[PDB]
Amino acid sequence: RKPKTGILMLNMGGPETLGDVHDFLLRLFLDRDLMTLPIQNKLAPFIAKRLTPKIQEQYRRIGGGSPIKIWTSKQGEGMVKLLDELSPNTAPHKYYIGFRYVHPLTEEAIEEMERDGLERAIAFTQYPQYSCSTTGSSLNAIYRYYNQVGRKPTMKWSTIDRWPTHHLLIQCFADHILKELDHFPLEKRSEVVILFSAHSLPMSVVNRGDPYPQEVSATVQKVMERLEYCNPYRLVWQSKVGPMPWLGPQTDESIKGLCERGRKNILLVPIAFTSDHIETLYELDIEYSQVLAKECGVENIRRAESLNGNPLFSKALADLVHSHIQSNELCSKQLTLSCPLCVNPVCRETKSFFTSQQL
Amino acid sequence: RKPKTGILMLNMGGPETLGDVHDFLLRLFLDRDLMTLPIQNKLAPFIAKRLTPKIQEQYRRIGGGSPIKIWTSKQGEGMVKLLDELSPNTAPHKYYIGFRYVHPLTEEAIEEMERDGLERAIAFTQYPQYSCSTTGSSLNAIYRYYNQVGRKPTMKWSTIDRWPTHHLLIQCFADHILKELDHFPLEKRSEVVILFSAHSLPMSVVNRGDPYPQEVSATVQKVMERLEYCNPYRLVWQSKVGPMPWLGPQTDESIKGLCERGRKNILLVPIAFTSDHIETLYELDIEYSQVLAKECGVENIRRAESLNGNPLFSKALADLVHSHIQSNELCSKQLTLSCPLCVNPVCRETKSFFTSQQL
Ligand SMILES: C[C@H](CCC(=O)O)[C@H]1CC[C@H]2[C@@H]3[C@H](O)C[C@@H]4C[C@H](O)CC[C@]4(C)[C@H]3C[C@H](O)[C@]12C
Ligand SMILES: C[C@H](CCC(=O)O)[C@H]1CC[C@H]2[C@@H]3[C@H](O)C[C@@H]4C[C@H](O)CC[C@]4(C)[C@H]3C[C@H](O)[C@]12C
Ligand SMILES: C[C@H](CCC(=O)O)[C@H]1CC[C@H]2[C@@H]3[C@H](O)C[C@@H]4C[C@H](O)CC[C@]4(C)[C@H]3C[C@H](O)[C@]12C
Ligand SMILES: C[C@H](CCC(=O)O)[C@H]1CC[C@H]2[C@@H]3[C@H](O)C[C@@H]4C[C@H](O)CC[C@]4(C)[C@H]3C[C@H](O)[C@]12C
Ligand SMILES: C[C@H](CCC(=O)O)[C@H]1CC[C@H]2[C@@H]3[C@H](O)C[C@@H]4C[C@H](O)CC[C@]4(C)[C@H]3C[C@H](O)[C@]12C
Ligand SMILES: C[C@H](CCC(=O)O)[C@H]1CC[C@H]2[C@@H]3[C@H](O)C[C@@H]4C[C@H](O)CC[C@]4(C)[C@H]3C[C@H](O)[C@]12C
Ligand SMILES: C[C@H](CCC(=O)O)[C@H]1CC[C@H]2[C@@H]3[C@H](O)C[C@@H]4C[C@H](O)CC[C@]4(C)[C@H]3C[C@H](O)[C@]12C
Ligand SMILES: C[C@H](CCC(=O)O)[C@H]1CC[C@H]2[C@@H]3[C@H](O)C[C@@H]4C[C@H](O)CC[C@]4(C)[C@H]3C[C@H](O)[C@]12C
Ligand SMILES: O=C(O)c1ccccc1O
Ligand code: FES
Ligand code: FES
Repeated sequence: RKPKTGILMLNMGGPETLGDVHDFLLRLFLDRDLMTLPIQNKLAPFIAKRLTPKIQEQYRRIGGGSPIKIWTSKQGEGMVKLLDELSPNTAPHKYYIGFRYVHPLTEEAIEEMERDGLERAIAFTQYPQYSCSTTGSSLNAIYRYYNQVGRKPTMKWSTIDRWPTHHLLIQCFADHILKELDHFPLEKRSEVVILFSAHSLPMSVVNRGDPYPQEVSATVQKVMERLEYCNPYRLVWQSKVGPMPWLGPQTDESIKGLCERGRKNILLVPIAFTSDHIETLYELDIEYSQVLAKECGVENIRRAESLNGNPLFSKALADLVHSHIQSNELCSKQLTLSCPLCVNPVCRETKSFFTSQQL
Repeated sequence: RKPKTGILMLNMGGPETLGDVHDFLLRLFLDRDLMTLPIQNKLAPFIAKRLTPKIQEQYRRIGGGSPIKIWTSKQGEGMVKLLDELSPNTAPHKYYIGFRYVHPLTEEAIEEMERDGLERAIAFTQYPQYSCSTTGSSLNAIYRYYNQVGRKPTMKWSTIDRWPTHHLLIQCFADHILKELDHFPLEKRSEVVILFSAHSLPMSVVNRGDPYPQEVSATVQKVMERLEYCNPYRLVWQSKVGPMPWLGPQTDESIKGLCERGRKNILLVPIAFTSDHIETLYELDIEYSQVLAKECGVENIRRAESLNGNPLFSKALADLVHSHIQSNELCSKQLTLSCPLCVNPVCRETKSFFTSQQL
């Protein structure tokens, strides 16, 4: 049977092999939704070239590439299997991967959805908490694709643009946390401090009104409420680079600070993504857990397993799509409000692209 | 009958009259938990004298003083009336006001609780979301009182140190929001943007691990869930002073930014306060809503009424205390963890003061 409903799973992506690092960086430095640079068309290739060896080495240290596409594919397959059974009125469903900066690109996926002759298309961000830099850029890329090719869409579009507190997402995190807690020595379990760690943002982005940290905070509170506040926690922020001010405290400084203050049993939780990648496999596991924490005299540090192939997570995704379809929503109410200090004219046009869709 | 259980309601306080401004400022600038100054014992009275006229002027513009004591008293009376019926085994209950920087001072309230020969004493912060600079300083003040007086307490202490998502608090906020939405022109209701506004913090405090912004965000998400995301929103931050970096976006810049971008119907919600203060009556209502908003060409701007005398809020307070009593809790799990980058030796001692209390 011909596919009727397409689910476009949006994520930034990561280089599958060390060879893919350069083009990954190049596409990213060319993204003007993500960042504006002087003489950008010339600086982008240069910075990409400059950072490539260092970034290649990081991927080498985790096994030679990003597992994002594998996890995204498995999650997508599980989601589709479920949707075909619980939403027959919209079946057959098909998932499409649209990575922002690596193949398959958002544009390539849209091309394939069109050729497949879908009746309905759903832009399903794989970031549960909205940031204009991630989800925003991915949604902008969809509007721009149609603008650039000078044609209207042939499919009815809509977006699931955020889902920071979906009860099944919450259950998966809480589940993974309890599992990791079971892996601490029993005598230390109650003493464990939970560090929720989300990718930081530079303060220039926070200060223009980015909804990300408030939504991340909502996810954290929902998870802790489900865990009945069994352990104390803090939300901290990782991956800052460069000399500018970013939102803190930093995950690395917090780990060190905790240890210096006698809290030497720490559970790291990657609360802002749904599968592994460099930020967990290299930064958290190698840099912070193996190296930093050893230097600080930690007793036990562990990290909750990423959601990855958890079947309940596939159920979360299917439920999200199912409710979205049944409610006839075009986008969240939140998408109808741009940042109070937004300075990117495409944000408004992208917002309108979704809110104005024919039903 | 002699009071059995005392509920110490902790808040910063504000000057009751213009004459109270100087000593208010003086006590504040002397609080080393709040801030460290060079030659502090000399600079504190000077800065107090220096700011006094300007601050007096602000209070004059709202009617000549802070209403915090009036509202705290009414809330406390309502709370106690309920508590005597909810929990007769701990009755008679009595409330005490412990303001940090004005009479009646935290220390004066403790002296009175001690004289009243209470069996049970509860440090009940009136800030729903914990900040080390507010609730932290108030709890520190209690520990310091006993330490400075050289005597152990004759009462069994515990604390309700935060309550950012208490279901009745959330209902009060949602109710006041709906009531305010009803006051906009019907044709503009759906177009209204909600700006949740909380007091900002300097980034130096955020970056040391202050739990405040994450808890404020939790309160915001709970309120919006209850409202069924009826309007789009942003959490923004007010009251920054001085040249240093603070958490943004600023409420004032956000109001102007919304107006320049065509969102001219705005509902302000003071989400981190439970009664009126200079921050609502002067900063939001006069500076932003009367002056700034008119300059920006706003169509409609309103502020949700503070919780103040809502009898449902009194019910929230009673329910909190009642649940605290029933659970035999000494403090939240969160209090057992100080900031990862805390540099105040007293924080740990105060934490221990509460966690170690005889039951
Ligand atoms: C903070 C920023 C997004 C915020 C923004 O729009 O300004 C994020 C999103 C993708 C990130 C980049 C990508 O993860 C790729 C690179 C990863 C390296 O480990 C650091 C630099 C690196 C180039 C990252 C810098 C920065 O953290 C980026 C750009
Ligand atoms: C000033 C500009 C950022 C301005 C903006 O974002 O619009 C920054 C961002 C990236 C910077 C460049 C990149 O870091 C790459 C180069 C790094 C070298 O150390 C300096 C030149 C170099 C070419 C930088 C020049 C300048 O500091 C840049 C271009
Ligand atoms: C570290 C990296 C490359 C620097 C180099 O080694 O030459 C530089 C190049 C572009 C920079 C980014 C861009 O200038 C865009 C962002 C600008 C914000 O002010 C800080 C974060 C921000 C995301 C920058 C972080 C970091 O300094 C980047 C990613
Ligand atoms: C009781 C002891 C010394 C107090 C004293 O000298 O009077 C104090 C000093 C440091 C404290 C420890 C550190 O603060 C680190 C931990 C903090 C946790 O909240 C309790 C256990 C924890 C391990 C603390 C237990 C206990 O209160 C300690 C060990
Ligand atoms: C350096 C210090 C802040 C650092 C700290 O918190 O210790 C700041 C905070 C308050 C400042 C003081 C107050 O603003 C009052 C005075 C203001 C005058 O403009 C300068 C001297 C003056 C006396 C200031 C000196 C200095 O800039 C102070 C003392
Ligand atoms: C942000 C800060 C607490 C955080 C901290 O400094 O660590 C808050 C708590 C009480 C605030 C102060 C009090 O509200 C009293 C003053 C009110 C005036 O409108 C501004 C200065 C003023 C002196 C405030 C400055 C600042 O916002 C303070 C000091
Ligand atoms: C504005 C006020 C008085 C300035 C003056 O009249 O001289 C000054 C004096 C002390 C200052 C505060 C203290 O220095 C403590 C805090 C220091 C942080 O770096 C900024 C906020 C911080 C809370 C300061 C805000 C503001 O600049 C204050 C409150
Ligand atoms: C349709 C019109 C411009 C048409 C265009 O040139 O393509 C756009 C431009 C500015 C838009 C308005 C502004 O963006 C402000 C409002 C934004 C809200 O999300 C919708 C209503 C709202 C009032 C918008 C309605 C409509 O989409 C407007 C009026
Ligand atoms: O946690 C933060 O530091 C923060 C900052 C802005 C908005 C919401 C937040 O939780
Ligand atoms: S930057 Fe947030 S909507 Fe444009
Ligand atoms: S500053 Fe937060 S516990 Fe000390």
